[PDB]
Amino acid sequence: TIFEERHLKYISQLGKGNFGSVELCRYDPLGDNTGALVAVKQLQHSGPDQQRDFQREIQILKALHSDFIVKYRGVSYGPLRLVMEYLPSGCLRDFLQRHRARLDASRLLLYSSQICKGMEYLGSRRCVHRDLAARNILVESEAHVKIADFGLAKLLPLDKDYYVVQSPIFWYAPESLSDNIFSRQSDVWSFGVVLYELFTYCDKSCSPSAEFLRMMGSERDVPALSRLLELLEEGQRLPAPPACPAEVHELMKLCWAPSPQDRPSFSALGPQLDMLW
Ligand SMILES: C[C@@H](O)[C@@H](CO)Nc1c(C(N)=O)cnn2cc(-c3ccccc3)cc12
Repeated sequence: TIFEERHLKYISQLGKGNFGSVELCRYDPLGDNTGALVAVKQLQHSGPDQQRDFQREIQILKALHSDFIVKYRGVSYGPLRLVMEYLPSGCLRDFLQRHRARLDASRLLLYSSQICKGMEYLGSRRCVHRDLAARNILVESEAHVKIADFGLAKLLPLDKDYYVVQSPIFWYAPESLSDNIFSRQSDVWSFGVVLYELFTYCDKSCSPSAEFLRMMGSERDVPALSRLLELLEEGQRLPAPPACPAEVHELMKLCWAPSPQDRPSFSALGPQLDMLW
């Protein structure tokens, strides 16, 4: 739960993100390269707003205990970093592109169901993730995934079901694009895009970005966000991925209901994904 900084041996960057970075370190108290590998997060920017954002991420993660959520290990003490478990398989986005040929629909439905049970748990703790995407989901093993990257996560006050607040715009809900409103229902919208990513095996050529920019075309002077929003308000959606089982695509469309109230809950989605297998 307390890691001495002098015992955290740097290996490489996993990071690939703004404001903060995640490094692969070996917790090597014996100094012989035999200790367990850990994923260590730190904020590259200092100040009295980023440090508040960093303490909040620590507090949120420390209090989360689920098989489908990256495990908190502790914090570091030195002459402050967040210490979590390291998943050598890495993000689901890259895993799906490397192992495409052996991952069938039942396997993708198993990952979908696991992500869903993780989000149900997040909702129960009043946590809005705000950054649900395949790049933020980690592969624990062949048949097990976990939700990671809690850098944008916010706790919903007891008397509110939403929150009013830089990621690719193709994962946001219309209400987040228009009024910066975030809730468990906008995490459901994002989940719909995760199902799309999974059933495309995160192929870059039919990625939410490639497919939406292709559909948006090119507006005369209208900004791209406004364009995406006009496309979404019009009822236009990402097309069924190639060879996608029809029922999966119907589930995506429900996650993509225009109004937050009409979107299914994670609790409602779970049995539906389990039934499909
Ligand atoms: C989801 C992101 O927050 C990512 C950091 O980019 N986080 C990783 C973590 C973590 N605990 O956040 C753990 N293992 N973990 C393993 C990898 C990784 C990345 C590339 C290749 C292999 C492993 C990345 C992570």
